[PDB]
Amino acid sequence: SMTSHSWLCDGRLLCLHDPSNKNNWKIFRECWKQGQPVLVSGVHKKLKSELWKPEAFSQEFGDQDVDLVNCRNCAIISDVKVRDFWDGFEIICKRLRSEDGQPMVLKLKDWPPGEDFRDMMPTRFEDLMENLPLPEYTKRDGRLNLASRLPSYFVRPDLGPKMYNAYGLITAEDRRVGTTNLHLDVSDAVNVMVYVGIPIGEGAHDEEVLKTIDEGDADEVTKERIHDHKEKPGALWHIYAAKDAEKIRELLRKVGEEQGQENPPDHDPIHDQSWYLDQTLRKRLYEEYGVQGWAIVQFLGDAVFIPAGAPHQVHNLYSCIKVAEDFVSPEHVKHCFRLT
Ligand SMILES: [Cl-]
Ligand SMILES: [Cl-]
Ligand SMILES: [Cl-]
Ligand SMILES: [Cl-]
Ligand SMILES: [Mn+2]
Repeated sequence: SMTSHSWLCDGRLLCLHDPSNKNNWKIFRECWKQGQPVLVSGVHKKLKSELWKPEAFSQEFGDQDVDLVNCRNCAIISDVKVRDFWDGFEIICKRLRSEDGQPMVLKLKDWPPGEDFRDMMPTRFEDLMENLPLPEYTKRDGRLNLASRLPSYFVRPDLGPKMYNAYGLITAEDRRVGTTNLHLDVSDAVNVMVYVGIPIGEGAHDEEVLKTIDEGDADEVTKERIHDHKEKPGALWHIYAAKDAEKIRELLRKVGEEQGQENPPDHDPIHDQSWYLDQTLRKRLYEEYGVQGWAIVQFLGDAVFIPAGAPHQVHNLYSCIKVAEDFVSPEHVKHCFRLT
């Protein structure tokens, strides 16, 4: 049966099933006020699928100059063509190689650059913005988005959306690496998975993905979306409540010291965006500091809602295209205020 919603993370995460249900706000706002993330499924069924393919981005924009990041060692690959990234998105035989002769796991940095998405891709802009869930919160002029209504005493988000494009992590060693390291944002955000590319050449890579989800602490209902419904999993997230951010900073200062980093007692390991919490570190956070988070698998067409102030990290299972929009809900406006 069609149903309005269900629960993940053993009841701790709301999952809305109909992205355009006009009554979603009633269920959403109860969870959102408590500082929780929310998942909305099915957004891919609302979009023009031909606008979100890697081959179309390579054909239309392939001659632009860009920088990449090597996800395994954070090395910057400077001033290459964006087709050099797109043409290896799914075909492993076409990826840029490290010295060891292995194909690299790459992230496309700051593309489209700054606030230029709308100018560069006006048809993609319209398709996304007209189909975002919880539109009173998420549209630029929504009634419950305070972004355009606040004075300079508040940090306001840039004009969006922002595209996040990166290959999937592959090996057992890659299990400890982030696509996006642990960080927090002073605005709210909605992050939509618009394409998942499952490769070929080294295709048969299905089983290290299951051990990553299992060891990542994914709940039993989330494991059923793979095995029972054959949906395409894109990325494993860990999200922590904003109230737990200082306890996470205490753990990371202790670990940085144990690893011989030489840091002042007040430095901010979350703002530095230098850490990925692997299975060892997530268990230490729980046991030693009493902090529990949310382990979320984002499938094709899932929209993840990330509360302002909430520390979060992302680990791509397969090659992903994500598009995100920032907003300022009244529930979380305290996180962007510049005083006390
Ligand atoms: Cl809060
Ligand atoms: Cl476009
Ligand atoms: Cl709404
Ligand atoms: Cl990062
Ligand atoms: Mn973020």
